[PDB]
Amino acid sequence: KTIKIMPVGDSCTEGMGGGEMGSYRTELYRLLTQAGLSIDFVGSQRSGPSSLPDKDHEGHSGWTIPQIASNINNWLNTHNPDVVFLWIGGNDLLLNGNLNATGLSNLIDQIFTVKPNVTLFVADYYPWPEAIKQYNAVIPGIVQQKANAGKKVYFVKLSEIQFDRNTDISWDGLHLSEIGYKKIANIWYKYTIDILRALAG
Amino acid sequence: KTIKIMPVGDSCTEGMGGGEMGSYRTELYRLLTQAGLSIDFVGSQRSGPSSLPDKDHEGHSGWTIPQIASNINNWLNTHNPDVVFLWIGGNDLLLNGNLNATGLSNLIDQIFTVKPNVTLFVADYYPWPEAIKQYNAVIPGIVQQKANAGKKVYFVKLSEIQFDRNTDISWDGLHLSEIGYKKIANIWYKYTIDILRALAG
Ligand SMILES: [Ca+2]
Ligand SMILES: [Ca+2]
Repeated sequence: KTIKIMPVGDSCTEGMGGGEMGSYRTELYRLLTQAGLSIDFVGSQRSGPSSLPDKDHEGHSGWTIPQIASNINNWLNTHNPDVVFLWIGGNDLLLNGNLNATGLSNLIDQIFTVKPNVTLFVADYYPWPEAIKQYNAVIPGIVQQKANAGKKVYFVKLSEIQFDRNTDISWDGLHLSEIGYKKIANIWYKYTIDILRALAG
Repeated sequence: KTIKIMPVGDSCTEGMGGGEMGSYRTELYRLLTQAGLSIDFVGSQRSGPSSLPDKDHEGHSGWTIPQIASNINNWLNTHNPDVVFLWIGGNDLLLNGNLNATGLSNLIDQIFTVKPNVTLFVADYYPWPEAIKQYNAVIPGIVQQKANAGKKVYFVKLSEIQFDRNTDISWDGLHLSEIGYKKIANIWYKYTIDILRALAG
């Protein structure tokens, strides 16, 4: 079965930094395809290097949780994904001075309200800037609460990256380099492959 | 008549910096629509803020003249634009150490070979980094040579921007801010509106 996956997020999903606006999608598409899966990335945005065959996504540079929440019902209905890769909330902290634990929790609930049968992955951030660790701390507990209730939501610990600022951060000093995005892609793979293979089988 | 316009370029067209990957397209779409024109931006990329109704383009962050040349025949045939807004070559200088006057000249010729009836606008750059001025210098003469021969190619002097590094450059120190992109949009408008109104009428 072809699996429709909607990458939803901020500039880390749209792909600012290195990698020609492919984010982790370039390498992850490779890994999932090599694993024998048929993947359709879905979303209305389109960006990436020439090498990425499927450049569709819902990554929006600059966006916060409530901005995603304001539009995601439409995106879900338009694209009807089987799986959502959600990576969001850094801008709530860094742009809005909000640790938005409640917003994230509510957004997860909202996604399942609109698409009850979807499988949802929720990521934390690589540890840069240092301040983001404060937000990373709250995410595993939020996800675990929903999972314990029977929701198909799973945590992707991107913060387990073997982080090296001299290789993994782009020329802009904030966003990931191509190498950093490859490391991130490998962590998505680690945390998603077994569930994806089950959905495909 | 609806005018199909294909924005072709590098990160300055894709929209790195400020403005949520809308580049000059956000403000220029407004200005052209306010002027009474029906504009369809065309291209396979899609990015921009929620406010931009038409987010299609062929801006590719990181790309050089030969990379554009390698693919533009396909883009032209796929999208069949009436007008091309070409803004390219900064990366040839800054990434490849090539002042690519010959590449630009050949790319202009190539565009008309594939689409003889197209109208082409060719831009120089805002003067940042300082080094880009060396490339800006060569562009007007290349365009004028082709125009004198009867080609529908026109120079857009983006370098006439009233440049203020404290307002016009984004947090990354290289790409334009939202304000900078608005200034650029106004210069595109200045140099294109009369020709566009004629094409529409
Ligand atoms: Ca797709
Ligand atoms: Ca369009």
